[PDB]
Amino acid sequence: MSFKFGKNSEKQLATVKPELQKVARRALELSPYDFTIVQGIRTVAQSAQNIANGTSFLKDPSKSKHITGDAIDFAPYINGKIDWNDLEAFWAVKKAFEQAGKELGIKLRFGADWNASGDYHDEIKRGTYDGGHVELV
Ligand SMILES: [Ca+2]
Ligand SMILES: [Zn+2]
Repeated sequence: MSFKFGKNSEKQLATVKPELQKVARRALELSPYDFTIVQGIRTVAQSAQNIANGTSFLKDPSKSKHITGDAIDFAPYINGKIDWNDLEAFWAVKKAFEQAGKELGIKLRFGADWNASGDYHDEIKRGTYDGGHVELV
């Protein structure tokens, strides 16, 4: 008796090899509100074609770029459709992720609060939540 992400949306988080796939899916299993992933991490199929030379521009960076395999941009979905009006609805969906890592035992962090994101009250008007970017520990 739980929601689920679309075929194109689920494939985004389902393409991740990290534990993120857990907090992502498990979220809907431990979250009051509904939500779906839109942006997903890339793979060699994207990095290789991009450069194609052993990427000699890096040595051991962080998970900043989605090419690292850790990162997902979701959005607050309501009534089976994206919702940018229900502000509070985003609150319950925010902890939805950090709430999963608790039972999973893993740690993860996402960006979508004035704390650093700069804002999370009117940013939704952008149509992309100007955030909702999570990342596994
Ligand atoms: Ca933030
Ligand atoms: Zn992003």
